[PDB]
Amino acid sequence: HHWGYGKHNGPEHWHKDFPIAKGERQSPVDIDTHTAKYDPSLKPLSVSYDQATSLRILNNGHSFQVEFDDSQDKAVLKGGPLDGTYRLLQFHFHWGSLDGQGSEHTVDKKKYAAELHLVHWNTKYGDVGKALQQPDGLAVLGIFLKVGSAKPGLQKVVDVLDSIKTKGKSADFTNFDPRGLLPESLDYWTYPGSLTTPPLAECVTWIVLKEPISVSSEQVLKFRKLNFNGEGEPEELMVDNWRPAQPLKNRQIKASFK
Ligand SMILES: CCCCNC(=O)c1cc(S(N)(=O)=O)c(Cl)cc1SC1CCCCC1
Ligand SMILES: [Zn+2]
Repeated sequence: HHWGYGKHNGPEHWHKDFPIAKGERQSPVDIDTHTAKYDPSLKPLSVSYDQATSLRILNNGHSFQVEFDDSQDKAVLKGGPLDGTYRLLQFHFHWGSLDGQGSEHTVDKKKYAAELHLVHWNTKYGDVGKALQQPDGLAVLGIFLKVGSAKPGLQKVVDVLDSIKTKGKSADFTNFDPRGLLPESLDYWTYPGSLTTPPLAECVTWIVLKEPISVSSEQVLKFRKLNFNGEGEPEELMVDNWRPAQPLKNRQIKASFK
């Protein structure tokens, strides 16, 4: 009876195995755009992904993830609200069964069809397992997806999903450029938060871009064809793999823009 996203094992149940689920800096949150404070001392985000080395794509049973070589500074996030250098580990998505849901963060209670998370770890901690134990260990760049025109840079990901349909399947996935998933603007909101999946560790500086990317209805349909189950098990479509907004508590969301 491991955690997941169903009625019997979904977000309302996670606190029993992961008590931090009810902690003081949980994610995601609703971004109330009128309450976020413009902070003129926030720096522009520096996304340096020119030397990114993608390695593999994996269906982990909760999402799918594209993994990168993070054994040297090849794909790094710096600047913005961060101190020092964060290496890209992997990206993955959360999505819904319908286009009016699927994002984890919300903006003035608006849900997007999906959310992309680019997960990075602070190099000062040496490895991601150590970074998970630190309040400034991770930084996640979150990007909303709306349905409209296709995102050309997402198509190589979509096209290989059939080969990783079920839990535990992986494929080689080299030469993928994550720059092709970014919107034009790097304007963002930021707040201190957590993983949105177990173990829900409170180690994340969230950087959520204000501009969504557009994907097509056919791209998100391919996400919804993936399975939570492993091969040869009863089919359970991987949809609605999102945690809903958690209490902001004693936190301020800061905007990089006016
Ligand atoms: C048990 C893993 C289930 C799937 N979760 C993730 O892949 C994941 C999601 C987020 S999120 N939705 O906040 O961006 C983040 Cl920040 C880190 C990780 S992978 C991380 C898990 C703990 C061990 C180190 C890698
Ligand atoms: Zn995520």
